[PDB]
Amino acid sequence: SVLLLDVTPLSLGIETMGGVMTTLIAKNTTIPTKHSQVFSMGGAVTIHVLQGERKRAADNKSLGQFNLDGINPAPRGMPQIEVTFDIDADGILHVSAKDKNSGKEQKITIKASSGLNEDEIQKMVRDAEANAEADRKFEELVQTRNQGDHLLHSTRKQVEEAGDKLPADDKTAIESALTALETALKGEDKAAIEAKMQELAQVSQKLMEIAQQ
Repeated sequence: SVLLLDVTPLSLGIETMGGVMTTLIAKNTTIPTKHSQVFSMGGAVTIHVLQGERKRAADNKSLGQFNLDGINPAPRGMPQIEVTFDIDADGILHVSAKDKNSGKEQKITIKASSGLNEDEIQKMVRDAEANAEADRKFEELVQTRNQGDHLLHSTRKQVEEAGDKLPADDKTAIESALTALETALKGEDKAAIEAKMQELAQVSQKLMEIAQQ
């Protein structure tokens, strides 16, 4: 037999740190559907809803945005922002974000008029194909930078919490390694960032022990 199915024409997701589009609902997903993912917080909780197949947020269609105000980082630095995308039978997309630490929640109903039209959808698919390698390289460097940035700031935090408990020779080694990582993060060499991350870890075993205590 033959039939008409209702599926999403393009991936749907949110902007994440570094200007990346992170997908919540894959392209060509059957509706109604419902997907959620928990995110770590990195400053202001802004939920910027995106439609498209590109890895750069700026290259996708903005469907709307909202803030989740007055949120404090969860204990032990655990991921706390639960984002839910729900598409009903009528094809209406609803996006919500909840702070699992306070219970604070905000939601938006996306307007159909915010989405790309048929011709724009075809162009989007073509543009994603034509720039697949560049998009991958972009995302991979952002991912690596976000990892290294997190290690950089986390380690600096542990150094302060350790205080005089951290021996002078360890402190000197860690400080030098932090500077090397910071420098690598400003560059575009992913392997160099990974190397400097590992070198910092290697001089952090006493730091790890103190934090564990």
